[PDB]
Amino acid sequence: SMPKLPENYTDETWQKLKEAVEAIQNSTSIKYNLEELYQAVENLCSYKISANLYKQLRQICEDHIKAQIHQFREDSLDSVLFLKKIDRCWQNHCRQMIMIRSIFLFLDRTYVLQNSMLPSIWDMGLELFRAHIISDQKVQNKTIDGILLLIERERNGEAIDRSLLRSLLSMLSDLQIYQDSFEQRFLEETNRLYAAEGQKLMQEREVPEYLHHVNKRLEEEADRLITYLDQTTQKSLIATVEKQLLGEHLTAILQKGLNNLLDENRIQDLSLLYQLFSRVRGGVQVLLQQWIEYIKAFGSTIVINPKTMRQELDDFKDKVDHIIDICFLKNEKFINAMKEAFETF
Amino acid sequence: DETWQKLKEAVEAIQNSTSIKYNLEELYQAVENLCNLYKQLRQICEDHIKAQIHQFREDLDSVLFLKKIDRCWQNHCRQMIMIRSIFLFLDRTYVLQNSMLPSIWDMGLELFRAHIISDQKVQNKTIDGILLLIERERNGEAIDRSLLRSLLSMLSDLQIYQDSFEQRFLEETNRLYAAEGQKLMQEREVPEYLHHVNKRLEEEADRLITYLDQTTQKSLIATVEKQLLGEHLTAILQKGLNNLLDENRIQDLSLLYQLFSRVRGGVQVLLQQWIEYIKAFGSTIVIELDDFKDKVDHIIDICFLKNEKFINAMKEAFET
Amino acid sequence: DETWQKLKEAVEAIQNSTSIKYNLEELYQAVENLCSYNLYKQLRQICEDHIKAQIHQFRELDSVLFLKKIDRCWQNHCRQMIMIRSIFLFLDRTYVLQNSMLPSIWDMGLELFRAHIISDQKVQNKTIDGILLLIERERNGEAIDRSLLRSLLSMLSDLQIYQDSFEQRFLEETNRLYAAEGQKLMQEREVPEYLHHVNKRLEEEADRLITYLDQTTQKSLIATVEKQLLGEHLTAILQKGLNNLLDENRIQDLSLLYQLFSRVRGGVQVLLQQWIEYIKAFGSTIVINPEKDKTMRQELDDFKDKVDHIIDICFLKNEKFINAMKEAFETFI
Amino acid sequence: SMPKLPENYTDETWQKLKEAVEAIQNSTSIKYNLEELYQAVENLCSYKISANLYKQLRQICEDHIKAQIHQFREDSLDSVLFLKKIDRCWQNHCRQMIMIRSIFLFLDRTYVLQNSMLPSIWDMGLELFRAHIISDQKVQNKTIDGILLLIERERNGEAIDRSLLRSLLSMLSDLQIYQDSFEQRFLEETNRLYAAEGQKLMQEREVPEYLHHVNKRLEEEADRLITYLDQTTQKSLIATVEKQLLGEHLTAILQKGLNNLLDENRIQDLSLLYQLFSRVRGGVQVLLQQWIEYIKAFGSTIVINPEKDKTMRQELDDFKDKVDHIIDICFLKNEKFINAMKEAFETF
Repeated sequence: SMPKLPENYTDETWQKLKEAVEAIQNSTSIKYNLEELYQAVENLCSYKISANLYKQLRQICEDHIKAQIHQFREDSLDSVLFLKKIDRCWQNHCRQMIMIRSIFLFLDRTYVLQNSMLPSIWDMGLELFRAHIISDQKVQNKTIDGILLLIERERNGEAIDRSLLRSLLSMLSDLQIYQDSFEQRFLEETNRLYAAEGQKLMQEREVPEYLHHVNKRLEEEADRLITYLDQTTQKSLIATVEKQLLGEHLTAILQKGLNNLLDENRIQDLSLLYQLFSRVRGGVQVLLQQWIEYIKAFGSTIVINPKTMRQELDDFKDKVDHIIDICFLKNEKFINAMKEAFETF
Repeated sequence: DETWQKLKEAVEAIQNSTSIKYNLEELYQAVENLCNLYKQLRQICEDHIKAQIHQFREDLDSVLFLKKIDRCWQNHCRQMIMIRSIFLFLDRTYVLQNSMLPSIWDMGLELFRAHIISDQKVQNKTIDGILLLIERERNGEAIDRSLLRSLLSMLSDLQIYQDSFEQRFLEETNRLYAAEGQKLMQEREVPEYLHHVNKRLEEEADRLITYLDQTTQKSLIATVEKQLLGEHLTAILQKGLNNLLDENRIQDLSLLYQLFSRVRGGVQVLLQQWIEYIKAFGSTIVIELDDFKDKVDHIIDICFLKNEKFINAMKEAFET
Repeated sequence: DETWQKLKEAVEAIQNSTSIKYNLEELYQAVENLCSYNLYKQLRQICEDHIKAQIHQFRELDSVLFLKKIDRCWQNHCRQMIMIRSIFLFLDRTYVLQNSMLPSIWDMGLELFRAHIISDQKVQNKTIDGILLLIERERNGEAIDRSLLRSLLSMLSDLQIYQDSFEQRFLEETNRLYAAEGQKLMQEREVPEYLHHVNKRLEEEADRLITYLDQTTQKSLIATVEKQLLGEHLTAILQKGLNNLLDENRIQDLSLLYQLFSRVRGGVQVLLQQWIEYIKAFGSTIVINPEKDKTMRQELDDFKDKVDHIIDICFLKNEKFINAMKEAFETFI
Repeated sequence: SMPKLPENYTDETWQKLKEAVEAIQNSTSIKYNLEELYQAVENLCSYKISANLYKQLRQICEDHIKAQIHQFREDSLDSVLFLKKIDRCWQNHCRQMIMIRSIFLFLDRTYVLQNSMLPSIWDMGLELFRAHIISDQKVQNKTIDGILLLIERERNGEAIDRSLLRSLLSMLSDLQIYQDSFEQRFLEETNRLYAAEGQKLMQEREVPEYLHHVNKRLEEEADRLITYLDQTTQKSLIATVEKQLLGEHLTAILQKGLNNLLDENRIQDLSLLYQLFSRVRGGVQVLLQQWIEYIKAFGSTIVINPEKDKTMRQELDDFKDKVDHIIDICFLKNEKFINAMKEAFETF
């Protein structure tokens, strides 16, 4: 049993706001001065029910957003051009919703809706954009497929628009669907790519070149993470790269290349090896075991194929002490390993 | 094996609350030497937690049951904090190596959730008991708020407060206050009803501060507001507003305005009845105007906080 | 030049709440052109110019009318900044897409409002004094605009000066008011009425906290109320009222007493000790000066039943009180 | 008047806990079964005041921590060995406090201290460690100097213990002094190093090699950030590297190398150039302006000074094709460069 709103005729006040919002939506002129609109909002929450004005605004927002779906059926459109079109649609939505939020600030801030479980105006916009644009199965699949394809291209050496990618993945975070839509597939595809890369390059390249490559990839993925992914992806991503390029090959690497690195006294590469293996569960342990093996095999070759035995031992001890000192950072475990291994001969 | 056994015995001692028959240094060393160890620790943790389920089939008085859950929760926490101290090296190297395995502490929570609180019988009995204590409190009984704080806090730590407890809690609150609103609106005059509604809002604020989670705040207060005021706005004004205004009851009018201000449509419905009152009373004088204007100005000023909307309504009404 | 002017005029329209006499597309384009060929500094400056100008109205004044004027100024500021943010969204986002240390447009606005309006010593003091006065009035029974208060305190939080400006003074004033209230009402009122009052105040302050204060104030506020109304009077309360509550079997009040004392350091402990004392004294008076109309056995059973019931309902079956009671009984049974 | 605590004699109950804590502190045996200690804590909060038991525990914690300062006067000790000593001390502290926290869990969780402003047992331990060990001017300066030196060494190509560095910087975060003690100096030092590196390498190396180097450094610093620094350092750090290696040299890079990159058709390098300049305020704008200049200049030569080999229509088509291709691959089809080029073409 409500009161009559002060206005010249029924619905005058709401109409002004309807027209203002449509102007915002079509990017034309707002043909009222702003004070009048702020007042309109204040009157409509004072004499009528706030929850109703919110429903009215939600509806005209929904009508417009629903209408923006159609531009995304124009396939088979170029993948990048599609992603740009989604981004432009996202920017226009955000711009419009921020402006609407300014006009209706009183509604957002109202004491009566303190306790309401109705989303804020901004969040209401996000629900609508999620529900009607990005949740559509065809649009989502094409958007996510395009994002993943850009990352794949970059990992293969191509130049892409990282800025476009940042903007899209950031949209996915604002819509709270980054984890669901994008992240699991991204980690799946990263797992598949680096599993295959690990196995392929471990045949094609010698250990020193492989380790240099693994280091580059870890630095690259850090840079991807900093530049356009969400921080919540960091542990998973690095763990995946570490696992596929190092974890799966720890023993193979050592078997193929450790003897050569140690025989040939390759200090820089030995340092790198130790840094990389330090990143993975079991790494230093597996290294330490093969180190014991190398050291034991050398003593057997001294006693069997000796010009002087003491001198040959001293030379080896010096070389190996030095490697422990610089490449393995003075790690006591390697010193002990070595002393135990020496007692074998 | 010798080394692992020491840690196995240590952990069992922690689990049975008996003596740790090694000096701590020796244990720290044992952990450092052994760095599978995580899986071994997980397993002996799981074995013990699984074994704690059986005490909850002995059903038993609701409060005694909740205390038994709380004790089990405290012992679990205590034990896991202590295990975590001994195995700190394992936690930190797992953290220094990027592992996707949960920390020791979190591993404990998954096990407690999975084996104790997730069980349908235990969960239903725990949540039923919590809800019963709140209901009893709302009825004027004294309960152990401390027990309640501790159990709800457990539900937050296990990350199941929203799922298990909160929806049922809001359901039960909705039911209780729906029925209270209808009952007391018949039994009590408006002044006494409004005083009561104010008490309930203050009480529920207190429950919230003292033992519930902040994420329950909006929902809870909105429910109390909706059921005690929102559903009765028009009936309250019809039953009591003419008397409050005729009799110049300023304190009650202030309270009315404060309460109605909290609820959708409240001030609006009040505003409309205000216009009605002024038109009717003003019509009876014209069929003295200064005395009425003074009375009315004073109510606007004190009870309605100088609200411009009521000043305008009144000026328009006087032009009748 | 030409292009910047359009944006300067638009922003001035927003600031004076008049009409924006360009269509929005043209403005969005103007912002995009100006970044595609200092603009942030220019926008900061025209924002600052306007906000600076809003100080003058606060040199005039009734406390509530002053606070309303501050609130209006805050709402307009927010409204204007949100709208400016819409037009210049491209600038915000390509600052965010470029790693910049410059605050967002929105945050830039908050720095300016803090610096020019609320940070002024006279305006801040008058604002804080008014806020404190409204809370004091409310605590004294007066009806105030909670909505105004919520809005102003929430402004203080957005400007990140709630802890500095308001909260310490608020806790000081609360401490003072409840210290004096505790001492005054402990003289004026019997224990049952005092406890009922303390409970009301705790419920009230919970409500103030929920309704308009920041959650960070919760622990401090409730501890202060607890300390001044209960902590400072635990012994005096028991001395003045515990014998009457127990003699007269006042179960509701005993329940409340236990609930309240449970909230405070030393509370249950001091209660427990006086409980032991009561039982020893009362028990001794049964065995020494028995009532003629009961048998000795009946009198002792009656007392045991009364006491068991109090433990059970008022003290929540607390084992410590059961033990204290059994021990105490052996002093006479 | 407080009640009498159930115990055989005054202070029996507290003594058990005092001995328990000392055992924890010296890493020896806890000579009571744990149940008895848990009970002791509960009794002391039930019959006596919680706040007092907390003060007592704080004091015996403080006494021990204060005593751990002296090992850090053994200078002039090797920087790494010092840092390892600080880390060991930090681990022991943490270990001891977690275990003390287990015994006194009831005290931490008590309802009466809900409203207390007293820090949790754990946080109490952090205040004490901060106040007595890491806050000491000599210890802090040596700790921070050593951390900064390890980073500097890493940037210069040496292998360091990143794990040690992660653990120490993480301690600094737990003690809430990462921003104060470390971060401002770290950004100062990073600013100084890369300002110098930018100026030095921009003389020593041609543009292609410089850009490749800058790219490496940005990838490296990302890796440092991920591996041992706090995330709150990310924006500042990258901005600094970007500013000193690219921002300060945008014009110089283009003036030294852009004509060559374009004349010689160096597509890979042009792609990298665009990616790097895209990271910096003004980057693409400055690149766009020089692009216009190149196209006007080269086009003006393609009409005033013809080649004998082709008609000049062919020479223009060859140039258009080259330039379209660069826009397409190096500049990612950027409309701004298409327009710039069309405008520039209308000049000749």
